[PDB]
Amino acid sequence: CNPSDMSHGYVTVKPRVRLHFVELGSGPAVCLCHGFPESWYSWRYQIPALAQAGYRVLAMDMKGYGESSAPPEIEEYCMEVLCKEMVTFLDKLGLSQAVFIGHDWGGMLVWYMALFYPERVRAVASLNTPFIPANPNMSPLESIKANPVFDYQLYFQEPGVAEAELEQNLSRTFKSLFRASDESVLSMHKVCEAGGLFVNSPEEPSLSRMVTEEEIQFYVQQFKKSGFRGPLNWYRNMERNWKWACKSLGRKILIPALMVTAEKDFVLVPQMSQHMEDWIPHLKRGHIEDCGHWTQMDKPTEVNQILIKWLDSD
Amino acid sequence: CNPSDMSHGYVTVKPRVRLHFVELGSGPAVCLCHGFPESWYSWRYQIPALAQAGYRVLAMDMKGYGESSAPPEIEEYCMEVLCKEMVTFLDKLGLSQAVFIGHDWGGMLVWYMALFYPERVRAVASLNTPFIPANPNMSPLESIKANPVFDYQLYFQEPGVAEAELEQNLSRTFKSLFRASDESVLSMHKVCEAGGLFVNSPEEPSLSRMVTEEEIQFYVQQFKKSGFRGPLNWYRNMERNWKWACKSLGRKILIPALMVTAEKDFVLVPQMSQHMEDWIPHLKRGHIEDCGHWTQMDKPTEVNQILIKWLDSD
Ligand SMILES: N#Cc1ccc(C(=O)N[C@H]2C[C@@H]2c2ccccc2)cc1
Ligand SMILES: N#Cc1ccc(C(=O)N[C@H]2C[C@@H]2c2ccccc2)cc1
Repeated sequence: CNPSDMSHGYVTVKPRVRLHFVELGSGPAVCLCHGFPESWYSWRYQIPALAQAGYRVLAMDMKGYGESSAPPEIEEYCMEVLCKEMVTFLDKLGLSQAVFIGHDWGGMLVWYMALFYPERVRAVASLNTPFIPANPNMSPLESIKANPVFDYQLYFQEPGVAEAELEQNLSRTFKSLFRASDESVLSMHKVCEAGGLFVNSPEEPSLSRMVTEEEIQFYVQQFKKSGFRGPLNWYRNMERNWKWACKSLGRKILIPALMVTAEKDFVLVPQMSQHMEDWIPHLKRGHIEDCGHWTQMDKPTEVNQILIKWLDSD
Repeated sequence: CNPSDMSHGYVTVKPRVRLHFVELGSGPAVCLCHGFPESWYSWRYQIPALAQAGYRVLAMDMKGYGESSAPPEIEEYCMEVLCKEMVTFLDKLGLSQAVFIGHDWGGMLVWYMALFYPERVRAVASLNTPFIPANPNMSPLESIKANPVFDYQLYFQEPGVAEAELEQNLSRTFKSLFRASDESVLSMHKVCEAGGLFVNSPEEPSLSRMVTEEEIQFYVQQFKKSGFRGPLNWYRNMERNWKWACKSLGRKILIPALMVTAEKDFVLVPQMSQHMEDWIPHLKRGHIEDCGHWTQMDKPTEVNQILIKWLDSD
């Protein structure tokens, strides 16, 4: 995928903040929302496929990333603020609605969009990220003690720490992260007592089967502008996000919905989604075998097929 | 229009040539192409109305203007090059077809788009500018010599001359130009003899009833970036344009088409369009009474009515 061959759009959603996106195709608007720590470019395989399938694709740089604004303040990346900005995005583009498709943190965003702004969301799809109604009893910090696979999230809390490690060597960062599950050089059991995320992983990791050197270098260039502060801030609003989700928990998602699970995502595990039909009875599903966290990159053909089928039906 | 309330798009059509556009709405793509010496902003009254009517509007800064590239070479602004660029624009955006609507020089462009690239043009509409097939006998230079109302065109030929006069005082330039026909302060009949287009006209023109100070100052700010060289270059390719037009070999335009005439446009007079049905069988027509050259600004309600009716039927 060549960026200069793409149409680049820019929408100021408030004085300090503009969102960049890439746009391809004609037809119903489909807004793609990437996760951490990614880019509009993580959708490179879906963009032309969806456009060819008859859709107008808007692939975002989410707030904090690429050519979009990345203010430093933690509170600029709470879900409530992020969602209101996506609604302003649609307004300024003159879109009454769009289909929203998200992955990872972008998947959490699209569920909140469907929940609090159903009038603006035609249909909702998430890759890897389940939708669980807020639990009125437990805080999100309490859920890390119950579920220890999210211990790296505690490491991500302290401003400056994860940033310094992830920005030290961008090429090594992206090569370490973007790998098939069987190629993985990272463990999520205890990270901050271990000293850091990369402490015991190769200084010059090999290039994963999933990615070329050229694709890795694109991410490198992108993260040179703002680095990891904005992206990491997405993790630093757990209590605010929890309190906002609580303001909804009575109401239901009534729009068409798709939950796509990845067999080998060891952080956002397929089973984390098991009882979603209890609160979304009309929920459709996709499941991808031999697929790690980096779904769109790991199994693009399978992602394309699942999304196009669902888009063309419900 | 508030420009910062708009989505701004950018497409690289050649390594060093970028086209800027404003985008609003969902539905079939409608590409608006302004004239001399104007802006995407000349479509300000049409953009929201067309979007509200169910269309996805892409209002261009044409090559040489605003935030689009403005290379200095005369040859970069021949109709053949400008048209091929607009096809590349469509390619990069992933648009198989768009409706093209032009005014003035943008009107000439959309006629050539419909003529040489009908497969990319869903339907074509021109404000003021007729389509008359190239005459293989008479040169464009000989035709300017016949009708004395195009003397300003000769004055526009030598590079540097008209630029220095139009750039001298941008505010006076736009206030002198953008006026209703009954308000006009300019000698279009004879310009080159006098030594100036504004030589006789008021040093401090009043504000036409058509425009506010705020609107005039927008054009002033746009023309600060690249000035008048690019815009004037559109006029400096008469022989090349004629040679390209002859390559059509008397082929017809077979797609849906609309010709809108303006009663009080004294440069692009309604009679200049009178025999157009002979080379465009199906041609539909609109006509606006009490309308001077600056059609979109002069009679925006009538323009909107005419265009929406035509779009919805054809
Ligand atoms: N709701 C929700 C939600 C969304 C996203 C994540 C998340 O953390 N994603 C993982 C892949 C990224 C990661 C982890 C560790 C190092 C580098 C990247 C956790 C919870
Ligand atoms: N085909 C064709 C074609 C297109 C455009 C024109 C043209 O000249 N437009 C006029 C309005 C602009 C103008 C003229 C003089 C001073 C300032 C602006 C003439 C022929």
